Amino acid sequence: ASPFRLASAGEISEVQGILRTAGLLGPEKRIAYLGVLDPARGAGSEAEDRRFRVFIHDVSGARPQEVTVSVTNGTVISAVELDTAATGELPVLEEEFEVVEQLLATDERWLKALAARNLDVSKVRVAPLSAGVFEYAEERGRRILRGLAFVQDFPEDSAWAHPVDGLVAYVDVVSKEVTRVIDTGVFPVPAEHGNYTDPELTGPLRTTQKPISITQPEGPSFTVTGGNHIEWEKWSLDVGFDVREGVVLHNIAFRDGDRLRPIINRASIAEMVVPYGDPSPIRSWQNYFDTGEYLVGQYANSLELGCDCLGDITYLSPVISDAFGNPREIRNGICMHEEDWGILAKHSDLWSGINYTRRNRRMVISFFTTIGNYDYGFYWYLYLDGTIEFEAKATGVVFTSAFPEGGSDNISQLAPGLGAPFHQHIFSARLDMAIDGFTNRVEEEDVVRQTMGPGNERGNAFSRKRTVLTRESEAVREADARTGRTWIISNPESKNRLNEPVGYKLHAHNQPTLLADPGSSIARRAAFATKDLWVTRYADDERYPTGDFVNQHSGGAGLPSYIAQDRDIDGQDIVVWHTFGLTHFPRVEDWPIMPVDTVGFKLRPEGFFDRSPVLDVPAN
Amino acid sequence: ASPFRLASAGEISEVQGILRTAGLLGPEKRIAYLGVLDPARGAGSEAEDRRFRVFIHDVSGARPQEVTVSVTNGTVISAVELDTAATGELPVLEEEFEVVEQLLATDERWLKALAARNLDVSKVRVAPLSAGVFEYAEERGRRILRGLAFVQDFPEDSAWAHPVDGLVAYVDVVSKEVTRVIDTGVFPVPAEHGNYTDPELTGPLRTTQKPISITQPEGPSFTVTGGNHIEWEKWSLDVGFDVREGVVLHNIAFRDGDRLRPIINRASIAEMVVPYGDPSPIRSWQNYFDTGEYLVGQYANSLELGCDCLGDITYLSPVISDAFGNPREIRNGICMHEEDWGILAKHSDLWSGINYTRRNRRMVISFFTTIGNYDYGFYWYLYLDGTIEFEAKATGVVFTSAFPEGGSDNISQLAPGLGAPFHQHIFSARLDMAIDGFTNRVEEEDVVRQTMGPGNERGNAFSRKRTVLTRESEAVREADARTGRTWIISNPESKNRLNEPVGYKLHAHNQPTLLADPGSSIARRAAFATKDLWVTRYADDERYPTGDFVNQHSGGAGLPSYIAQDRDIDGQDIVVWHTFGLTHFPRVEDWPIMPVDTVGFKLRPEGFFDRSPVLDVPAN
Ligand SMILES: [Cu+2]
Ligand SMILES: [Cu+2]
Repeated sequence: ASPFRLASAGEISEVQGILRTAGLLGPEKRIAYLGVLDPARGAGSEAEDRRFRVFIHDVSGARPQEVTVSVTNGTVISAVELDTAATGELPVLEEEFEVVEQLLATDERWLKALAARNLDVSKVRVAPLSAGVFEYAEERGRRILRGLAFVQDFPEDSAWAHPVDGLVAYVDVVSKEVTRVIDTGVFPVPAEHGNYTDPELTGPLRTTQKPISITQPEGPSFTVTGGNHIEWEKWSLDVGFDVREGVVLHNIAFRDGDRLRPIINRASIAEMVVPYGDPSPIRSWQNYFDTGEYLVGQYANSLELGCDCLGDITYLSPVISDAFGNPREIRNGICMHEEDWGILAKHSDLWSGINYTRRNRRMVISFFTTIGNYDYGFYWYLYLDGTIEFEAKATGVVFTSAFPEGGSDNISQLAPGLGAPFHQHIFSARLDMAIDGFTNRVEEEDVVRQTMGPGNERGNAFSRKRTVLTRESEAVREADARTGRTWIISNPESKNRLNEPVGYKLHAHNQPTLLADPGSSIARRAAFATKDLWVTRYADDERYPTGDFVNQHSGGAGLPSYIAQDRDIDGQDIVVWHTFGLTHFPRVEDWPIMPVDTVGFKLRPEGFFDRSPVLDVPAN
Repeated sequence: ASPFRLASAGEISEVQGILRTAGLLGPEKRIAYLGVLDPARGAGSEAEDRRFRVFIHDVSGARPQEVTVSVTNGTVISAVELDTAATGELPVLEEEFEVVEQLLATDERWLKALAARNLDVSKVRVAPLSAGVFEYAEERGRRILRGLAFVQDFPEDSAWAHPVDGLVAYVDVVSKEVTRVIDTGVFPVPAEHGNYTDPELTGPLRTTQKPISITQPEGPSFTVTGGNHIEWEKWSLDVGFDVREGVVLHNIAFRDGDRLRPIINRASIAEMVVPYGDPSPIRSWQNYFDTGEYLVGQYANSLELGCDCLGDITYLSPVISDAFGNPREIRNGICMHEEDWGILAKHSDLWSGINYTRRNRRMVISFFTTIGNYDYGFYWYLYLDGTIEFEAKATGVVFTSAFPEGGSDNISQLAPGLGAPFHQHIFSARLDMAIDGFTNRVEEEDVVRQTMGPGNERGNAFSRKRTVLTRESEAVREADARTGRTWIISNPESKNRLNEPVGYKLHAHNQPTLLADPGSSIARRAAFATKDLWVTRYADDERYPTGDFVNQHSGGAGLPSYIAQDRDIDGQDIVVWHTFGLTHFPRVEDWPIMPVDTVGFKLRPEGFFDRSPVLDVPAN
């Protein structure tokens, strides 16, 4: 019954039928993106209109289309031809991954480059990398991927240990032509393998690790009804899944006594950018938007019990569409479990003689995705005390290059002759706020140091100041760790028993934002990543900080375009976009496969409750 | 056999015998501090000299003494009379806690102040607060505590809910005189109780939490030999305990193949300061050094299985001396266990077809201490991948005041009429570094942004720079979160297989440091807390960032005194002191007992290993 249920196999089939019947899905067509649309503001219209948005690629070269279907009434609502030279190409198709390698295996420039290196073309793998927008005027309106090559000594060899430097090719995947091959020169191919399952590398495995058994003999404290509605320790929410964004949290709310109080209307990681800081022309174009360009949801892993998720695990298996409109199930694609989280509260009082201790717990919702050499885990946590936290776990295999003779300022050496360019992984959290409802405002809170003098005779005083962000034109904010800067999202029309607005505080990690020059191409296309915090007025079509079609878009779409409307945000339906990420200078310990590193953010209540919300937690 | 074993009951008894026999411990004497001394640099002298340092208070008013004993040869090594007016008073004695309240219960100014408020003196509790050094010239050389009063309606009432504002008294605890009583005016006493076990406040307890069972059916993967020597997953260390510092880690080292490689010689939280930012003369003097002034080790909790520590717990029960030299055991004062820590490393490769997943684990060493209204957990974690992390968990009951009518800039309101002054909790980690041995150096590493131009034509390049700290006079460093500033501790004479110095990277949280005016008294006494990172040359007597006698010392001792020697630190036996802490603007949710908040730091290897050190972790 819930308009927020996961798409089913049946719904995607019905979308396939509707598109076919309408003549929109013939044999030369491909679904580049399919996803359910959220209900509009005001679901008072009884019975839901389950609508779906679709991007349809045309392999014969005709113009792509954006189509919206209503599977409830079984009709096409709208269909728009897209001009990709203006508004960006469609997301990369999975079936275009291999096209880059097979085209190059019969191009004479590529074979010439490999012959110069004594490389067997049947051992050379080519990574299908997104192209971006640079100084190649001929790439306008064309669907282009770029190729970087890695040698694979045998079918189970880790190709990342053998980068083929000085060589890159550009490929038109629709007309199937190799547009350019660039050969800046010969670099030795690093010969050491990086096979982390080879006993020569690993040595004998440890026998010292004894098991840890985490069980819940009575089962878990949460309940799933309606496929994806979660109730856990006063928390209530719906777990969605989008092939582009991955796991989406809807209707996050908290049962405060008898009233169900909204906190967040919709939470997602709406974009991901990985810019590389190597100035070598072989890689200076290299940036990936894994979310916008590749869609991280469609690369979700199946997570195995006792390996990926440990404990009493409840699984969800989301359904997505393949390139032809057939439903594809991602088995065990989402993990949900609760886990112990140490001491929640503790005091032993000298005067009353009472000793008090309570344990904390958190609810975990996670999925893991793989894009080429990179693996990323997305973790949402809910805590007993009302804290909401997001954590990204970055692992996998670092992207490699040759290590130049005589060193580099932008590459680190992991192995003889083997380099790993410097880069960042930068995320955009989109938080459609609904703190006790939709009348919200954002305040910037700074620590205030005070001077020794009258009224502060001992020089011990300090304070704070809050600055209300009133219009979008003033709501592009920078971190300031030195003054403890945080941001408070409050509802000015909902007060707690002390007559103050209820609120939640956003705690950032204050990592560096985008390091690229502000005149570069990537600063233009990843403009959200240049600032820590943006606030916009809610609007149905403003969904991604980079716009709808990120692939090969020239820049400026998304957030800097939304912000320019200078709308009123002081007590309105607002959206918070938080940029955060990792700056990765690769270390020897990241090789041949890298241990997890993390980054994220959290929100804690700030006078949302009338007292501590965990006074009713038992002792156990 | 280990010189690093915990002091036993027998050793403390023998110290009591030695002091008595030497005439140093008659009936008017009190042990204010007793602790084992670490071995000197160069333990090549066979058979250890177990030595103990003692501070002896004299209740009759004679000068205190610092005494060092050798329990191996059963002799006093040295005994120094202390001039406390010059070098600071001894740590607060536990038996002086109640003296402040009992003296005031018969002083006529105090009874007059209570009668004006209609308060029954038998219901008024008085907190024994350290005095600091301010503008009261008569306090020089005297042992003084300050008193703030809280009303307790019944023996099990939480007194913190009823602060008696506008009233403070100073008390000479040796001569047992009340030196001053100050009454700035009458504030209503907040009447709402804060009894978090009263069913009226809590409501009915939740019944929705089902159990989580964490067991190790084969027992734990670590082993304890010799009382306190830990071996776990290639880590090796000794767990010490000092009545002042609490848990101390010694000889942290890592088994890299067949060689045991040192990382840290000694790790401790060497000081703790809690400054208050309320300018009201009733509290503008209020700062506590819980470590230096009260000794947090002697207030360690006994931790209960399944409440404080959950899982297969191994306990240590350290032994300390009471005020008369009798051994006192802190039963279950230290918890040690391993716990699951999610994914360690993960990759699914498209080209080789290999899917790889490994779990992370961490070793936990923790104790919990209670000082008055505050409770703090100290957690040391060791990870499979060589990461070392420290985490402080702050909880307990906030320190309260009246909330003035018409508001405050330095106090937040938690309940009608109930205020909680702004304050910080600031820690000093002392890390006696030994990265592959004792020849170490510290580099400051900043991100370097690069300008669009020749050699960087696309404006994507970025880099880093490392600045070697060579003399102590240049080794007082500030955080800079904006440029990703970190610090690397390396051994310039120990290289990895890539011929680079082996190293460890210190990752700070970049929270604000001390906010008080730089001319204030607390900026003088807590000078370490004004900067993020200090590096000194090792010396046996430079142990605390505040000096040996913090109680009522006028300032400047410790780190600014050590730094002035301007010693050479480029490739030497060095010590790293990291300041970090929380700035606490209390929230309604912190009342009536506050959920844990955390802060800390971590160190990760930086080219210490020749590749990932967890290639040999099995699948399980
Ligand atoms: Cu990376
Ligand atoms: Cu606090």
